[PDB]
Amino acid sequence: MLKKKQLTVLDLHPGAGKTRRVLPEIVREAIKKRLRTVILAPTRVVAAEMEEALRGLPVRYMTTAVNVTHSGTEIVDLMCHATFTSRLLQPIRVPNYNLNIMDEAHFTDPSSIAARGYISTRVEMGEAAAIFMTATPPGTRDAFPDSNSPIMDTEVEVPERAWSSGFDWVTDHSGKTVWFVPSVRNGNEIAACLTKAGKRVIQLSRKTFETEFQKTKNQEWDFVITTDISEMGANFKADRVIDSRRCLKPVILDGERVILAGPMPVTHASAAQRRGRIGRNPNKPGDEYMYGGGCAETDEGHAHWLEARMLLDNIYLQDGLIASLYRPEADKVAAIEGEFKLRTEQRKTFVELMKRGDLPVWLAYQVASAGITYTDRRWCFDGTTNNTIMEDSVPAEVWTKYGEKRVLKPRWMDARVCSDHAALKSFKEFAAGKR
Ligand SMILES: Cc1cc(F)cc(S(N)(=O)=O)c1
Repeated sequence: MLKKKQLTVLDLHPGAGKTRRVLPEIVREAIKKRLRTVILAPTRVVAAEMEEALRGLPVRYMTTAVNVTHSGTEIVDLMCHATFTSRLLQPIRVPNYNLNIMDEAHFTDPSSIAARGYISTRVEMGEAAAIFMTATPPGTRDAFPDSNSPIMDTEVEVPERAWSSGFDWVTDHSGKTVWFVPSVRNGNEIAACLTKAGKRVIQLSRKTFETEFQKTKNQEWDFVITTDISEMGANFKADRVIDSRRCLKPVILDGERVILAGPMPVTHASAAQRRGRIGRNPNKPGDEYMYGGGCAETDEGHAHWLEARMLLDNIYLQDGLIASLYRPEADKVAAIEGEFKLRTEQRKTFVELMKRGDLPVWLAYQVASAGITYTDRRWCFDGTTNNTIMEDSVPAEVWTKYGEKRVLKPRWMDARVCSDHAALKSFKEFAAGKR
C-alpha cells in the first residue's frame, strides 16, 4: 500500500477491523519507512477512538478532542477531514504528506469530498500514496454487505411522523434501536412520540454529535434518533437499526438558491453504513435491520459535490493547477475546474464566511464572489420578499448591528441556514453581526 503513486481502497466490510486492527499496522509500517503521514478522522468522536486504537504510537493529535502532550518525535499527524481541508484553504503550511490515510472515506460532506480530491490528485501526480478506508466506496451498489454476525433484514413501512397505532413492532422491542431519520425536525417528532410511550431517547445531529454521543455511553437508552451523521463510524451497543432509508438533498436551483429537496431515498453506501451499525458482534447474533424504502443515487446533482469544487478551486496545488474530484465521484456535478477560483481578497472572505461565519460553502461563495467583505451583513436584509426567513409561520426578525429591527431576507437563500431552530438561531446571530 505504502509505495508512492498508489491509491488503495481498503473496502473490508463494516466491523472488519479497519480502524482498530489495520490502521495501527499501517502506522507502524509508515513509521518504519519514514513516511510523513496524515490520518483523517470524519469526527472528533472517531479521532478519540483512533487515539485509543493507536495509544502509545507516536501520533500528533491535531484536535482538542484528545488531551495528549505531543513529544515533537511524531511524523504521523491525526486531524479531522474538515481540519485538513480548512488548513489547505488557510494561509498556513500543510506538510506534503507522503502517505494520506482517510478513515470513513465515504463521508459526502463538502470538506471530505474536497480532501479526497486534493489527495487523489497528489497521488495521480506521482507525489504521494493514499489509503481510503471504507466498506462503501463511491458508486457501491450493495446495501447489504457482509457483517460480523448474521443480520435479519426486513422491508417494512417505517413511521416518519408521530403514530397512535399500526407500528406495534417499533415499541414492543426490549433492546436498543438506532433509528435513522431524514432530518433533525423529523427526528424531533419521532423522539417526542417515543418519549410519550415511555422510551428513553437520545437525538444525534451534526451540530450536537460530540456532546450527545457521550450520552449513549454514560446513560441507559432505548432509542438513538440520528440523522445520516451516524453513518461515519459512530458505534452503538445496539441490537436493531430502524432505517427510514431517506435523507434531505441540498439542490442549487438556477444557480440562485439552495433548497433541501426530499426527503428522498439514501444511496446504497448510506443504506449499507446505516445497516452496518448492527451485526458487528459475532457473539451477539439476531441483530435486526428494518428498512422503509429503496435506495437511489441521490448524490447525483447533490450540492455537496459542487461545493467541493468551490473548495478545491480555492486550494493552491502547483502554479495555476487545480485538484480534480476523486475519479469515481467526479461526475456527480456539472462543474468546470477553476470556474469558482477567487482573487486573493475575495478568497480570504470566502474562507472566513465558512470558518468564522459558519455559512454553507455555496452561500459563502455567493457573498465573497459578490465582493462583500466578511463583516458587511447588509445582504442578510436586502433580498426579495420570497427570500423572507420564517420563524413559527412569522418573518424572523433581528436587531441589526445598527440597532434597527429588520426582517431576515437574505439576498441569497440557502435552506441550510434555517433547516432547524439551532441553524436559524446561528444565522440570526450572524445577520446581527454577533460573529
Ligand atoms: C523517522 C523517524 C525517526 C525517529 F528517530 C523516530 C520516529 S518515530 N517517533 O515515529 O518513532 C520516526
